[PDB]
Amino acid sequence: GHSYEKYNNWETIEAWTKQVTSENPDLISRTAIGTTFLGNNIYLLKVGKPGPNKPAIFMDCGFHAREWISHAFCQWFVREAVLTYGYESHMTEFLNKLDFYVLPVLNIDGYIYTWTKNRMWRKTRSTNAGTTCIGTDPNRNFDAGWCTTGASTDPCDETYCGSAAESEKETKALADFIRNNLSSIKAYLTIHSYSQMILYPYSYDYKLPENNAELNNLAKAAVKELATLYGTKYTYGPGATTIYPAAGGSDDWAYDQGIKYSFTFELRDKGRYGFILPESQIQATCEETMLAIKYVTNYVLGHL
Ligand SMILES: [Zn+2]
Ligand SMILES: [Zn+2]
Ligand SMILES: [Zn+2]
Ligand SMILES: [Zn+2]
Ligand SMILES: [Zn+2]
Ligand SMILES: [Zn+2]
Ligand SMILES: [Zn+2]
Repeated sequence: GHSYEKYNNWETIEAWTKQVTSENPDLISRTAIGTTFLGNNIYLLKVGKPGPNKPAIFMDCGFHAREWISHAFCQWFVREAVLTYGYESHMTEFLNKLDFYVLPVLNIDGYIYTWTKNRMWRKTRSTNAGTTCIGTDPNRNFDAGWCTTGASTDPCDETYCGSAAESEKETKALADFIRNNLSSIKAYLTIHSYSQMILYPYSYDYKLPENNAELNNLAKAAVKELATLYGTKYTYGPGATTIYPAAGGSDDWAYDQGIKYSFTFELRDKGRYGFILPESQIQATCEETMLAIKYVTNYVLGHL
């Protein structure tokens, strides 16, 4: 009983990954890149018309269990690609010329827990030595200024950095996939909520990427494009001064591997509903975010 305009549980999204692949075999393939702490397959969709030597854009959602609009977004992106391929010139050119690796839910165990026990859960569901407190913050678990600022060393805290960089099965699987595909992957996009921001490196220190002007200009134009649809206002800039310093983030790590276009999206809203954004806003949030994602995709494609 899947719908793009409601929040779907993991059983439903998993079945949707299978069915959307089966329904669109010329555009979609599915693999598992690893398993979670609890042993769930971490699915990944490769969305694109087959072709030789294609560059790729990588996008994940659901790092943080309670940010349900993020998981809804990766499904909407796939929805748009299959619906509009052949009809909308830009999306058709994108899928012909590049592949999108779309990882609909990274932290599946945390996501299941938000549906079964605790809506506001954030972290993974792995155990920690020496305590009964559960979970690591996956966006503090990457090898990027690991565990130095804006991350906690206490396993009982919501930004706990873990026992070591890539200690979590899930972040190890994502980092391994990106390392193994680094020559093809030209951009990295990671979808969170909330607060209406487009962020780029760096978050782990107050320092700026070599191509800061190019990123700043791109984030500025992407926010402008997003606002065209409903007037929704986003801010943008380097993470440490745009939202807060935070070490161990996947976007900073990906950028440090050489992926020059690396962005975090924090979708709606600005706190009225916060993480419990109602289903009635799924459509408007996804459609306007599609504009920014297609803007960024067009830029990447035009500047290879
Ligand atoms: Zn459906
Ligand atoms: Zn169907
Ligand atoms: Zn299953
Ligand atoms: Zn063109
Ligand atoms: Zn988040
Ligand atoms: Zn957030
Ligand atoms: Zn649409």
